[PDB]
Amino acid sequence: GSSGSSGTGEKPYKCSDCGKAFTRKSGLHIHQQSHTGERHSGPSSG
Ligand SMILES: [Zn+2]
Repeated sequence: GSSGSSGTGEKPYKCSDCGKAFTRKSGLHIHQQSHTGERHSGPSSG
């Protein structure tokens, strides 16, 4: 079967956007908040 028990590292979470492995579920969540990018329909540039 496929359960893991292979990856030595301790990053149970990986950003499926860029490719960054995080050890803490949060370390990633907070990182993702940045990916969302700052945009606002209009002349607003970031
Ligand atoms: Zn990312």
